[PDB]
Amino acid sequence: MEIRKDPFTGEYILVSPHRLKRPWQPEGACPFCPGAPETGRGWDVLILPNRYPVVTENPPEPTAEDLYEVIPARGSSLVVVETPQHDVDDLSDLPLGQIKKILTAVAEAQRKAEKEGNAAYFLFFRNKGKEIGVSLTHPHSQIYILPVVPPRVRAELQASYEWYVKHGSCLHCRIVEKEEKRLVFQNRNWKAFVPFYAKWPHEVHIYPKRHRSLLTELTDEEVADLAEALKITLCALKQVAGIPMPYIMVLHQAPLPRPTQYYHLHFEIYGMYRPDGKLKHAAGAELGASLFTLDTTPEETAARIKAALQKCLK
Amino acid sequence: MEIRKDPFTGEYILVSPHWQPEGACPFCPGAPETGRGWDVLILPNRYPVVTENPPEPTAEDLYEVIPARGSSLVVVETPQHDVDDLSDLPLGQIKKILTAVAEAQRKAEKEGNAAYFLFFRNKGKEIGVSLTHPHSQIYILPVVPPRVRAELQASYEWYVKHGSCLHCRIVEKEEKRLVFQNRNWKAFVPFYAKWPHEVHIYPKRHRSLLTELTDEEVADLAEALKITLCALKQVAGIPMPYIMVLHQAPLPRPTQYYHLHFEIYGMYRPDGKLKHAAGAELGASLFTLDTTPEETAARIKAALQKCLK
Ligand SMILES: [Fe+3]
Ligand SMILES: [Fe+3]
Ligand SMILES: [Zn+2]
Ligand SMILES: [Zn+2]
Ligand SMILES: [Zn+2]
Ligand SMILES: [Zn+2]
Repeated sequence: MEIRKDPFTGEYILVSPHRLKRPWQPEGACPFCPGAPETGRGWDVLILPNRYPVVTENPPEPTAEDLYEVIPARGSSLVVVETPQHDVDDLSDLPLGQIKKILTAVAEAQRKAEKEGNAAYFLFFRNKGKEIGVSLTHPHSQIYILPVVPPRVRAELQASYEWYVKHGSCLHCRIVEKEEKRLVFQNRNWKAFVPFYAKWPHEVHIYPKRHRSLLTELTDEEVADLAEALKITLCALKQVAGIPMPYIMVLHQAPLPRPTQYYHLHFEIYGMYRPDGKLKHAAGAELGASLFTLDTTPEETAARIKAALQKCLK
Repeated sequence: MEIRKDPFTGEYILVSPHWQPEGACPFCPGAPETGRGWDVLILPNRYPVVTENPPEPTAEDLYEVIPARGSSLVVVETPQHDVDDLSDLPLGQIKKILTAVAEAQRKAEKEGNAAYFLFFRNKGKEIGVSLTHPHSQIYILPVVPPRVRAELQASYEWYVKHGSCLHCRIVEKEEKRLVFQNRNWKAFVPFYAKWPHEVHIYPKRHRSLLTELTDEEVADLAEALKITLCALKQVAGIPMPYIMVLHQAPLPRPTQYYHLHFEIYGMYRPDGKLKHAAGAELGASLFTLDTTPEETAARIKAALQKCLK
């Protein structure tokens, strides 16, 4: 177990071996349902340790090799169990107040991590869909509390700082305020749009209208309007294809625990069906060279998304 | 159509808006674009992501946009439709595939426009390869792919600091993770492997561009690819889908700090289920492994012994 580093890309690899279950080994009882000694009862939201953590509190001594940088796999890997119900398809299927509690519980986990003062980064994300390898069907999300900043966020951080120095302001605010044609949804505190620089077949970024760099700075009405943002956007993506779409959601926010004027937090949602509902796989172009292609303009895709989003209201 | 640029990550997006008989293969011999009496072809892609005469790029106020100017090609690797993998083909056939790609790169080098020549191959229905007929893709590009750009910086910077090629140094020290070598090439699982079955194939001589390769090096490349890809085909029980990409320098001047290599990402975990790049990977560029690169190198190397031939 250790965090290795790629000397050409700077990307980190969370090496944490665990034995892999054989095809004759049952999947076994849902690890996220209430009523087991692990899970307890009477809860709405359960944050618990991942069964196979990629970062741990007292990690083994890192494997070393002369030319390479290795960091101890230190921190927390957690599962946010989003509801006690097993057969709900999606986060978007849950009631607004249930979404609020999930968000509030995540915010609160971040506070704990902030206070504690070690963890460099709080990474919240969600994978959805059998077709992208989500075998555990019970709605859930993930938190990694990390000793390092995620390389992708680290790159966004540098480019953000360098525009703030040059022009005096945050580029994200400037981008959010200007954008309206590619708008998918907005309310008192959040804007959700297909970015100009979209890479995935149905992409939406969700920004707060006010400049927040950290989850923990959100006002209780911000957190509430966020639940509504997430619900309706996710609902739009669940309906646009004609069949529920697999998707990846990540929270991009500043490192722990001090705020920033140049970086502005956002949720990125990569919806992984093309317009015709066949799956889009990240292949040689994407994984091999970080080159993306789109068979359809982002502007046209915001339309389809916004049009399908109309059905969701109710 | 145009190439858009992500202002936060530096990444490029190739935006390009877009009846035939069932059982028709557009890469099969006797096709409208193919003809007959051929062993290998490099064709224009039917729905190219770059082209020679691209329309005016769609400009936006806060973003950089560049014309979608380049060549998108398919490499039909064989006339036979029914061959599963590049690695089922004989050494001589793989030699003509390599040679063809090299000649097309030389052409692109001489013509003097293209910034980058990107050769890659996707394999397997599970990762979206719906045209089963053995093929490879070339993108001749007006920019340097961002992952390759990054590798260049970091190799450049190391070179300046330590006065030698980091890649040449890395290749010398590979023993434990070695999977195969021959006269001109080494194949190993890198210490920094991020996919479940990753193998990089490097030339022993320092080379930066495919077109510098000698006839003997090409022949030995043919073999290294065959045996390595044979190893990954066998390692999990059934044929494994995979991605292969050639990381080489920009066109057309050789680099002392960068050293060409092929990366192969075999996408089954040891258990034989498909790994998908997800939120950690796409959303954060963090990668996880459930098995050490060392143990995986041993598993591949053990599977590879069956392939020596
Ligand atoms: Fe972002
Ligand atoms: Fe590389
Ligand atoms: Zn359950
Ligand atoms: Zn801002
Ligand atoms: Zn064919
Ligand atoms: Zn070298």
